[PDB]
Amino acid sequence: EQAPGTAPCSRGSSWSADLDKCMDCASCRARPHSDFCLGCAAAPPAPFRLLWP
Repeated sequence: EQAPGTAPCSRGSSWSADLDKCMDCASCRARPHSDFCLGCAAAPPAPFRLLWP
């Protein structure tokens, strides 16, 4: 129960099937090791068509 953060899925966040549990996105900005990260990463949104980096 007690943990530095971890909220009950509120505003954004991402679900996790690996262990059936929700988890915010404030714990995967460098260390990719969680199912909930797959939902947050990969940029959910997208431009109109495409851009030229």
